[PDB]
Amino acid sequence: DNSLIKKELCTEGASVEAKKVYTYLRNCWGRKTLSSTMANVTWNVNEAIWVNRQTGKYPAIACFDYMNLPASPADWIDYNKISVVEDWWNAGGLVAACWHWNVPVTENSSEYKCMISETDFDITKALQEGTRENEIIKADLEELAGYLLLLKQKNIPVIWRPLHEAAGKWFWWGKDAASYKRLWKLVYETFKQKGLNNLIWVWTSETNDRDWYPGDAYVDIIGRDVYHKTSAAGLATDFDALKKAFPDKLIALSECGDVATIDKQLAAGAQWAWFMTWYDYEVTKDTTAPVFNSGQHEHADKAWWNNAFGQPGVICRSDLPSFKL
Ligand SMILES: [Ca+2]
Ligand SMILES: [Cl-]
Repeated sequence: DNSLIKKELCTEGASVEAKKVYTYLRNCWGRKTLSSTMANVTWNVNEAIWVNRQTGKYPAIACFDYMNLPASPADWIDYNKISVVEDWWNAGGLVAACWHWNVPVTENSSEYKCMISETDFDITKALQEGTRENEIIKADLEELAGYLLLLKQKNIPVIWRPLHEAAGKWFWWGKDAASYKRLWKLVYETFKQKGLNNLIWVWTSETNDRDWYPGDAYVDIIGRDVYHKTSAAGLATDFDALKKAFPDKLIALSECGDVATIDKQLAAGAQWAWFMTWYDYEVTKDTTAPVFNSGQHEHADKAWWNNAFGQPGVICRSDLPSFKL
């Protein structure tokens, strides 16, 4: 059943909690699919709260985004304030994080973006020791490693998914496979130097992009991000292709929106390790606003989520075992 999936994380001496989380996911492979929601933008669990108000159940995994490194610390975003992550973990939920790596729109700008169409930041220069771009990404990694170390010191592991969708060539890190792989290894080695042993590394594949794969030494789980795909058969075809490319690794639907209901996906063979719905900015940015209660959602509405939780294979937060002690 799951004998092909690797038993060990790529990180030597990974934390007890990271190993427990990974081992649980490995045990679920082919049998269960975890539910997950994205934060509203970055640093909250507003979509998890929204899902509970629609269904009575919470998602198993809450994901956060370190996108706003340039502004942190600020009145409105401070990644040193880890209570929102701590509180989720202590309520028994799993913690995930991604990272829209925002860089100056142009040299000396005060605007920060991540799409190639919105920044001229050049990864090839960022990898050359001593350049302006290199100093920028080193300082970002130092700041980010410090924020992640706050979670490590609280014994909170993170299902960590940086540098995603590289081969789509729409983010500044998607210029070319060779420089992309060098950047992934720099992030990994920088974090290793900082002592971050609480991370499970998720590499997001666009399918048929093996030239972009950073390597077994730097990756634990494969992710796929899919929007606007309502053929469950097509979703299963993607799932199968990823399983074939990476037969030793769990495969997750790490982002989705406007996709076939989970019952159809599962019946077609798309047996993802988890699915994470993207956020609807206007609906969940304010949990006190009337729109919070309506049930409509750009990515997965009330009916979609009640369908998902109606399926035997789908895990909610209260289904999870304990990952602490
Ligand atoms: Ca900062
Ligand atoms: Cl629950």
